[PDB]
Amino acid sequence: GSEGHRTLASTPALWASIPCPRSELRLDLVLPSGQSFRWREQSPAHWSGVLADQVWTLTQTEEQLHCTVYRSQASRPTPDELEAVRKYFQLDVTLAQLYHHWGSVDSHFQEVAQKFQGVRLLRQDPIECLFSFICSSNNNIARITGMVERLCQAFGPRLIQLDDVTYHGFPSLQALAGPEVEAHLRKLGLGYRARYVSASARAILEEQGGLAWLQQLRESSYEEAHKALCILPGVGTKVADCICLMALDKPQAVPVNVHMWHIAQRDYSWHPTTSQAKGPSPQTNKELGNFFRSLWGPYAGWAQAVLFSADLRQ
DNA sequence: GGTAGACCTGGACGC
DNA sequence: GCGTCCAGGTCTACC
Ligand SMILES: [Ca+2]
Repeated sequence: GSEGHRTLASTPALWASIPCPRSELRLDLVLPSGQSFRWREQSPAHWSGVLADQVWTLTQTEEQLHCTVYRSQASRPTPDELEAVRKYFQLDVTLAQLYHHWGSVDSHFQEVAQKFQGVRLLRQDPIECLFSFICSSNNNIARITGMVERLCQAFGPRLIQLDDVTYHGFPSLQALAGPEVEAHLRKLGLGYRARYVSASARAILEEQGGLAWLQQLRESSYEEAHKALCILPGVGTKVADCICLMALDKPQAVPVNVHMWHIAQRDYSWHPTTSQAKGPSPQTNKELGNFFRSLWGPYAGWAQAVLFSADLRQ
């Protein structure tokens, strides 16, 4: 009863709600779609993970987003804790307004948006987001979710244990940068990315200013940021893009990869024009990103999230 | 300045 | 049941 993961039904007094219609958010369409790989649907409709150094369980009803946090006596979340949630989901941004705009300038989006409401963007933590997507290159969401889990168990701060699951906070830069980490990561199966993680942790700390440098980009231009990030080992244009979009507040950043090419080609009959190649190339990718930008606007990145999400559901 | 592979890993085809 | 193909790409020789 008081043990294991909570459920709205079983521990009523331990939950608190945030006004939020499904139309403005769909947990099942956001949390497992590859923005963040730290959420797991332990119970049906209930998602658990680490949000702001604490473990939470989220679930929703037609017009409410019910929350519950595990920290010392169990109690409903506090208004300030609850704000951590609203901030993480950027609830101030009205998906309805965005969806409307995109829908009016793109008949196709209109078409797709009907069956996929509530796809918004999470505003993630720089570090967690940087190393997660570093693990994402040339890989699939299932493996990624796995690696990121082991990485946190191995180098993350132990939070709490629910049932047979022990939650860890995301590793710090110091930890990731530690002696012999690459070896360890390699045993955890991070593949050739083991080195990217280690190399980047050190690069950030031992030659870029450390955590502050990174957090500084959140105020720099998408241009600056994307530029700055590519410096890092394992970080290219696409990865630098996912990070700008989901952690650095650059909503026009449009991650381009095979997924987007399939979307572009199949639903827009898109082709590179001012580019040499016919297929994916650094020059063609940039073009595609620009295409989607001029199509959707300042929040092109968010619109991208909507389709990319629906492309995983194909 | 732009290309063509090589690449950890492991579930998904297809022979 | 065994070799391709592919997944939230990046990095590196090479013409
Ligand atoms: Ca590939």
